[PDB]
Amino acid sequence: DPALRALQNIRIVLVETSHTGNMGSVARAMKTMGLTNLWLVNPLVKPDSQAIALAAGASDVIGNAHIVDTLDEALAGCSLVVGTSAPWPMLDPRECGLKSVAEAANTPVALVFGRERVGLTNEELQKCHYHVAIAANPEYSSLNLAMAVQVIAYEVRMAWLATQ
Amino acid sequence: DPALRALQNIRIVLVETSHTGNMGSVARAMKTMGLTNLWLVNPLVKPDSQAIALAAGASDVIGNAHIVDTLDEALAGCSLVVGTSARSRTLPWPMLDPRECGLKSVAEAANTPVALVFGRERVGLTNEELQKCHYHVAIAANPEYSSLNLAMAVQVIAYEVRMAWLATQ
Ligand SMILES: Nc1ncnc2c1ncn2[C@@H]1O[C@H](CSCC[C@H](N)C(=O)O)[C@@H](O)[C@H]1O
Ligand SMILES: Nc1ncnc2c1ncn2[C@@H]1O[C@H](CSCC[C@H](N)C(=O)O)[C@@H](O)[C@H]1O
Repeated sequence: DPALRALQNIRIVLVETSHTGNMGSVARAMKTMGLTNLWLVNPLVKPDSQAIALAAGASDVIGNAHIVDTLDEALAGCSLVVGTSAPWPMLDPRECGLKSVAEAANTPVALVFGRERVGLTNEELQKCHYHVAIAANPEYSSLNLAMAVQVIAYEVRMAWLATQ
Repeated sequence: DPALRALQNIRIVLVETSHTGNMGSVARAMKTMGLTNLWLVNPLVKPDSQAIALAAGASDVIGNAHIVDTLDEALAGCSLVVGTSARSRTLPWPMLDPRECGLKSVAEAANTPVALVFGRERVGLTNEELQKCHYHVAIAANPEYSSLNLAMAVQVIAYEVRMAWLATQ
């Protein structure tokens, strides 16, 4: 992937993921967009055969994932932290893509995703420079965790492609 | 949803979906973006408990899905048909990216039905199926690993549809 080096500094950080299936789906979503750098903060369960199954061809993303106890560990070294949630500085996914790719050229960037039902807590959201909301149906705005990663990752790759 | 009526004309058409879980996930992806009109063309098995479970709050999109025997049935009365496929040397076809597809889809759906056609897990659409489409849409991806899960591909396409709609506001 010609995009490999441009994107490798972008950390996808999953906070306290409940289901290993979603970790797998996340690794696939990432990998399709060229993202390789997965961080799991205190997952309920560590990745297992169901995560590997759903990762399929991207099981190497799982295999290389950093698993850490605390969010601060996953954010350590990042010049840009973006949290995703359905008063703070807001980006949309397209702007998040553009900003991430530009900052990732130089330094690590963290794109932080929350728990399947709860999302990110207030204390977690206050660690981010920006928040990203994916514009959605107000009747039903909650994407599946992996689907949300796919949207963000997709806009990251579009941003990279524009630099070409 | 303020988008409801502008997006109502857009049909998501899944061809021969194998796994009921994927029908549910697609229903969820669709609903979150304001799309509600799902067509299943010869599904291997009809939506069951697993579709309903993965649909979560979107089980009404499953509930209201049109199930038909032939792709032609799902395209009948559509002025624009877009199918998901990579660029092909074998069968060259005019290509959109998801962004252009959203823009074309929303412009067209303000007036007439539009069909966004997705293929089988793993293998996609046949050439005969692909020749019923005005355009093909290719999601640009990692050359080492360029196939999205069915429901993920729907999520991206639907996302670009809603972004196109949002542009109009
Ligand atoms: N509309 C949306 N915009 C941004 N992120 C979303 C989203 N829907 C889901 N997510 C991501 O998916 C995770 C699980 S959904 C958690 C509940 C709620 N939808 C929320 O966003 O807080 C979220 O923490 C977030 O990282
Ligand atoms: N990179 C991509 N671009 C467009 N659609 C894709 C895609 N990856 C997966 N899909 C969708 O998910 C379904 C199962 S995956 C099969 C991929 C298909 N053979 C192709 O070339 O596009 C496909 O039929 C398609 O609807």
